[PDB]
Amino acid sequence: MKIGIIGAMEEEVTLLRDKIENRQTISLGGCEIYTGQLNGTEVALLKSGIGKVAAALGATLLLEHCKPDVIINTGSAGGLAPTLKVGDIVVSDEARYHDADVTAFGYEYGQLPGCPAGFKADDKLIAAAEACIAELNLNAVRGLIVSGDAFINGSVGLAKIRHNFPQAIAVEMEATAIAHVCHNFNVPFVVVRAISDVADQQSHLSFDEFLAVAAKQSSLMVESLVQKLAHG
Amino acid sequence: MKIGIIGAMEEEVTLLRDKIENRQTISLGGCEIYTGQLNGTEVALLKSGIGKVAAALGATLLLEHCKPDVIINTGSAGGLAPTLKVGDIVVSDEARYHDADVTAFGYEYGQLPGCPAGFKADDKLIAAAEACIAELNLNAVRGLIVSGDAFINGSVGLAKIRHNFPQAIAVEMEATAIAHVCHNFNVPFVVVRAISDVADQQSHLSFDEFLAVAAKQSSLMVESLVQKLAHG
Repeated sequence: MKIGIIGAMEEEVTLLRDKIENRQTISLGGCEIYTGQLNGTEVALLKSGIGKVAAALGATLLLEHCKPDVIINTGSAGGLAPTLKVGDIVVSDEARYHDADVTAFGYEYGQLPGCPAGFKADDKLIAAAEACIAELNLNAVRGLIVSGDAFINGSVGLAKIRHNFPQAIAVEMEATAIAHVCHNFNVPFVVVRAISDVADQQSHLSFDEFLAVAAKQSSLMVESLVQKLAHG
Repeated sequence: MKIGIIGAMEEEVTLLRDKIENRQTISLGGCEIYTGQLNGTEVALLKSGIGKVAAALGATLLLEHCKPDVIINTGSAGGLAPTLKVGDIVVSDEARYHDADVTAFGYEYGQLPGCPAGFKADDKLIAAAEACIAELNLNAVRGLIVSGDAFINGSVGLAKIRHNFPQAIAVEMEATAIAHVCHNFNVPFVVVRAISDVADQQSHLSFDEFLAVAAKQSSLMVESLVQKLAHG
């Protein structure tokens, strides 16, 4: 089994990269992919770019070149549900674009032609992620994550998303693009995002302080999840 | 010299594919790429999917696998400038996302981190396209094309685009994503789009009737442009 890992947090990628044995570096289309073994398990590691196209570009290169059996995609996101707390770990049951709209042609809002309206994470990968997260004393919340190229941090944009996706609990800029690529390659995936801030709530930590803690926690979670998916 | 061709119009792709000599078909990530020679010139041909991620996925596979020296990207688009006429051929001087926004972090509207705010088509490819278009008695209009995953066909969405991009003259759903991928691979490109309808103007032809004519015209234009870039 080969596990593909795509992470948004720079420090998490560095920490994981330094743990890879027999490490090789592939440079393509402006991206760097690290391959080798993480505690004996074959892995392919990439830092995702910002925005849908950049994430899709990298995910496509990783899938085509390395052909992993599953993908673990990590990062951070803004929380949309009031009950979320900074530091919660949202685990995707599905991912949808909040800025795709061809409803004029009969498609569901957020859905693009040729794709499911929502891209579904793999049941087994979800279960494994939740077990690893809980084992690390973190709080997993399963739910819908929406992605778009417009950064959300205002009342208007926030209102639009809640109107279009009442069940969305987290928002960021790359998850759905990565899920979409995985879907086109028929590769099972799971998306995980540490919540950095919660809508309508003043955050105590600065993004930098959040990242210093979340990136380390996330790298350990990934290392545990890689092991779990390899040897149960 | 190897020329990559990515077209949105199904009939144009079929017409060009049937002209390819020594044709081979590559199937990857759910895409089909046709390679061989078009009148003696090496080409790599792909039909683009709908939306930014789908187009990026295919463009990435074509560039990585075939490594063309330049990219010609064709299709149709809605015209934003009142002076445009259905059937005009817009030639991109640059492409920008109309739905990307990280201005909160100091970037220009439409720009994503790590990229130019606008992706610039190659001067020489632009000149060549315009010469081929005029030679075929078509009308080339050089200008900015904006792309987004929300199909535009209302007064509100239209107003937003004109506000954010006063100089935008055409809008569609894939051009900028393809330009973005080309940019990351450092591959020169030119984007061309036949205008199917003009903002605030009732179209006489149905999209289907437009396509039947434009797809044929576009395939001939591409065949001429491929020749021109090969032997002047």
